[PDB]
Amino acid sequence: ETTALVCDNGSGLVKAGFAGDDAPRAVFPSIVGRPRHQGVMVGMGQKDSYVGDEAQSKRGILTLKYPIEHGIITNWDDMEKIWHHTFYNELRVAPEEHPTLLTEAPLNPKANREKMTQIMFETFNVPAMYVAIQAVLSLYASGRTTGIVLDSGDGVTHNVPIYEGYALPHAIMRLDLAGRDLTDYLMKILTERGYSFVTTAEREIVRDIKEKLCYVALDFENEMATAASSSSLEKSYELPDGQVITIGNERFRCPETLFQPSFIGMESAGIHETTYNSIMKCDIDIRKDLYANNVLSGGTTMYPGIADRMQKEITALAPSTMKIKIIAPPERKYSVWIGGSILASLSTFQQMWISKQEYDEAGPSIVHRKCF
Amino acid sequence: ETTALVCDNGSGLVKAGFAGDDAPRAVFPSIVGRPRHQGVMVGMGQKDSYVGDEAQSKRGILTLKYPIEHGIITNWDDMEKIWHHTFYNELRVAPEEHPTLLTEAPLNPKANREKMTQIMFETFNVPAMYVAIQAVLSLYASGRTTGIVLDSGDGVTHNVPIYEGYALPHAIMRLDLAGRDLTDYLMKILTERGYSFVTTAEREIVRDIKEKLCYVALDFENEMATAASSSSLEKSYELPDGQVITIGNERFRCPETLFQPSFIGMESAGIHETTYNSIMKCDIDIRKDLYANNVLSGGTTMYPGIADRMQKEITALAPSTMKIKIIAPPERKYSVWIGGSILASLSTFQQMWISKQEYDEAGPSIVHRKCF
Amino acid sequence: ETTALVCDNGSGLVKAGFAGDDAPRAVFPSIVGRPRHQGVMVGMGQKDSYVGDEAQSKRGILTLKYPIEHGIITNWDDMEKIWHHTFYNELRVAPEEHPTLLTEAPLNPKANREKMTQIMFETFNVPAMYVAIQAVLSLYASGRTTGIVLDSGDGVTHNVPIYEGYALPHAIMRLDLAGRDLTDYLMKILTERGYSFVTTAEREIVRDIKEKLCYVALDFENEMATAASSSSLEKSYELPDGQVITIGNERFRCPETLFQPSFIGMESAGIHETTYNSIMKCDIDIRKDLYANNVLSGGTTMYPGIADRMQKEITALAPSTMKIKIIAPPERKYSVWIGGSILASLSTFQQMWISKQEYDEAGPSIVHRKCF
Ligand SMILES: Nc1ncnc2c1ncn2[C@@H]1O[C@H](COP(=O)(O)OP(=O)(O)O)[C@@H](O)[C@H]1O
Ligand SMILES: Nc1ncnc2c1ncn2[C@@H]1O[C@H](COP(=O)(O)OP(=O)(O)O)[C@@H](O)[C@H]1O
Ligand SMILES: Nc1ncnc2c1ncn2[C@@H]1O[C@H](COP(=O)(O)OP(=O)(O)O)[C@@H](O)[C@H]1O
Ligand SMILES: [Mg+2]
Ligand SMILES: [Mg+2]
Ligand SMILES: [Mg+2]
Repeated sequence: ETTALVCDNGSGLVKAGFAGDDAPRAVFPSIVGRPRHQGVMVGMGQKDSYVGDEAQSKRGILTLKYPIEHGIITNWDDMEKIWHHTFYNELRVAPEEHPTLLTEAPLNPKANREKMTQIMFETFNVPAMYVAIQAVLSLYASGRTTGIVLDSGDGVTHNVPIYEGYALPHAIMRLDLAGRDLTDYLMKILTERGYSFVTTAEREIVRDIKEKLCYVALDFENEMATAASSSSLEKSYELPDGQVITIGNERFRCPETLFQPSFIGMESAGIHETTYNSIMKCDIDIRKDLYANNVLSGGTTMYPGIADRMQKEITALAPSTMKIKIIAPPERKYSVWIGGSILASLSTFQQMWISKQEYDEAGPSIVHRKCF
Repeated sequence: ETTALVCDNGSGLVKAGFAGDDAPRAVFPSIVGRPRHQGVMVGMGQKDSYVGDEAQSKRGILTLKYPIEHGIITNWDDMEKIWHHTFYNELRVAPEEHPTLLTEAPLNPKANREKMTQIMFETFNVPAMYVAIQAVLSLYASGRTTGIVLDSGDGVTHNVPIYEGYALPHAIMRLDLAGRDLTDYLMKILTERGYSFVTTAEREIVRDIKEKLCYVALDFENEMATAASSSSLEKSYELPDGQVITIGNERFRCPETLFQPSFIGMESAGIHETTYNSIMKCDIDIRKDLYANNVLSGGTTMYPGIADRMQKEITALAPSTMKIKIIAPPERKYSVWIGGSILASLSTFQQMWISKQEYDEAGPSIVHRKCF
Repeated sequence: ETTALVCDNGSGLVKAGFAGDDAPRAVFPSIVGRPRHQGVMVGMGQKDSYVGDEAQSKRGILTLKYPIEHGIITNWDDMEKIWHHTFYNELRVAPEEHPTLLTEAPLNPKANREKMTQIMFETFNVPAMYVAIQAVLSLYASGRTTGIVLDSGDGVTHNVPIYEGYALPHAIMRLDLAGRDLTDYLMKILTERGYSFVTTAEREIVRDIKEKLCYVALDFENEMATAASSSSLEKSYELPDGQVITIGNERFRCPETLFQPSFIGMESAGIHETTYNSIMKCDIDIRKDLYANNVLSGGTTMYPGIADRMQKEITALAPSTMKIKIIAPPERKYSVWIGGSILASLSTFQQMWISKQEYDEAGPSIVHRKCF
């Protein structure tokens, strides 16, 4: 088919569309909800479960459950239902007349890819498919060849150093600190002021609060000293019922745990330290082009002032002679999808799909020896 | 053809050009590298190998390999690739419409010259060719007729005593100490300060450090005593990644192993003793002109103060009545190519080529009987 | 004193004892852990740090840090604490009334030895001391005089060719691939099955499973083909919490990085190839005894079937006429300590110590001129 489906499936969001476009047409949260109450009324549609915005609208009754956890798929029936919703009820295109493109984080269990390709070749009967790393697709979107990518989505944060068309597999780091931990920490620290949120429906509200009211502080101690005279930092948010919530230092305390994982109990290095270490694991004469090309991807990298603090933190480690620049495109959120769409439409790539006949003979193990 | 090709082919560098000029136009390292990594990106030219500066600029990915070792050519396909790069992509001239001149170190395996002739007559279809010793060409460059030449390049160091128009083949010495062992010894003793270099790419960095930061000391014990108060000898170098490396007595410890091969494990004599022994092997009535005419050639002899120490070392052995003079032209590096260009353009030499029809009947054995 | 301490200090383990014995009485891991948590309870022992087994038993709380990295001591205070624990709280012997013997890998920074002497002479006030290479001590333990020793410990692997009482310093090779890289690679490849270990307390568990469940395969591709029908290779291990972990081809995949360093990205040759190159670096008339005397030392050389593969690989390189034998004593781990104890008790060696009055005049620089 001339147009191929590219369906990026992250840990928190589902973004799908067609190859060759610029922005996806189908974007929605990747949750599945089920009723947990009596259901006295008769004659109303007794749907077993709701997926996507249909569940986000009635979360008040349901019990939302994310099928993807830290990139790992736990419940596969929910994943099949979500894929069905993307293919039929959201994109209105049959899957057996188009090839599909998939994304999956590096350093992941091998059974995940085999089960993904088995599902897509059995329950959907697609003609071809291909799985690609998020970081290489994000680099494809930026129209570059050398540099490192810090992809920070909802479940995993990882780095992939890429030189002029070549990848270094030994320098690929991966830490399991992501947006879900940020939301959990915000929920935990919001009880100091008195506001308590427990259920998944309230977890969605806390995530919404984090999305549009939190910023990264360039300096932490100075900002804390400024917030000590709590006059110019407190904002307000509106609850669905009508109550007003005010927060102070939690605007910058919550996003700082990326740079200081010790706050949430993890013993590890911050994102700046991880990317510096990933730089240092490469050769010596290719470190300059990595320093000069720092690409920010993912949805968690949209906090205001993140780049201005990352530059200072990395400069504090790198030698003074080198110059440091981080790339902050205005379209961080859909960079992986844009790169996948660009790769799918390329005329060179169309000979590296996985045809149905090849899987019929090589079996599900074809992904490991044909995709990476 | 009025203008003949002269492509001097040393063990470390390739310098090619046109007969009749003063300096070669094509000079570049003689290395061939190959990728060793994944190659995940598509659409970028997947070249199998890179030759010359194209590989020197990307050494960070490849694994560089010198095809010529101690003057002995081990891999012939790499040599064919090197010659192809010299002729087509760097000199922009056809090889089948020009005659070529080649150089090789004396006391060499007989297979090398016949293989070179066969390759040049089969894969390139040259009309004529000729092979000559480096030392005699270096003598030609200086415009002299009597004297000895110490050629010290990258793989071999040798001597050729020459009286008026005649050569003494029994007095030709050859020791296998050259620049490569110098870089290896510098790498070995550079670990004392903590800096460790292992791979080939770092070997090039160490070679660059040696080329512009090492000098020959007139006295060794006095210089070591001076460096004991390590204040006035330390310098600094800038690594590609930005780190600063400082070295002390390693500036003069490394170049001395030419005068003292016992440091690097070999139980032989130094270059001064080698040239003195080569002088003494000739007749008695021709020694004075040899003492008065000492010609220094090659790239290894570019260390500052080498002539001042060689003069003292040779004088300490020779009888006090005789006078010692060593010539150190500002253009040691390209003396062999200059002499080759001078000889090629000479009208007398135009009868000592090797015609293609001569090779068609004599076979590859014509070189041994028509070149030396 | 009649009895002298021989306190061997490797990069992963500390083994100390008394001269004249057969096995050391003091063996413990060389780690220093510090608390990282609140410490709400009052009245309990608030020790700043724990050393040795006292920290190995409470790793669940602490953050262990190795003071020695690749033979180089980075943090000197931790080394002082470890030596204090070794002398007082584990051996119960005052250090000022006994002489001590130390070991250190070759081709090491010069500051290391002099700082070690300075520590031992200022902050312990020992009467005399001496440092020695591990390989020569391992040869001493075996009761031989000619042969090469491949010492493979935790941080460094090195070779020392030894003829009849003489050492060839130009043939000493050293690669930085050792057990720590083995553990890191095992951690990296253990995540394919789903199990992920990140913390140092989990690094200890990974080292433990590596120690007693991994073996070296004689043939790699045949073993992979056998493991394809994964029935007869899988084993089971018990993590402390209670779960079960089972692995397949990881039993032999990780050991093999000694022979194929390209798996971990390093551009070097295998240990067999480094040993062969070190053999070929010597003279021609001494290679026979080196071939006929191969001594294995270190703790990394205890993988089952290592000798059966090393002998095959070495025979595949050496000429067929020569016979190859490899010594695999049942006491590889403590061979260095045994050799040190043997040498310390020797009567001839008694005149080669470093007296305190000599250090008071010559200074810390006496080690370089009186030890090697
Ligand atoms: N404007 C924003 N400000 C702060 N955080 C955001 C914003 N938009 C999204 N996020 C965070 O990004 C996460 C979603 O990342 P996502 O784009 O789904 O990555 P992926 O598609 O790779 O899973 C959410 O958990 C949310 O907390
Ligand atoms: N300026 C310099 N100072 C010191 N050594 C040099 C310098 N330039 C070149 N060399 C040494 O000379 C070697 C190259 O010699 P080269 O001119 O290629 O001889 P040939 O052409 O006969 O091979 C290099 O290995 C390098 O170590
Ligand atoms: N039984 C065993 N099997 C496999 N590996 C082992 C075994 N015992 C120890 N090791 C390895 O040896 C290393 C320790 O070496 P060690 O004896 O400390 O050398 P050194 O004392 O010279 O530092 C550890 O990293 C461990 O992985
Ligand atoms: Mg993403
Ligand atoms: Mg030369
Ligand atoms: Mg050891």
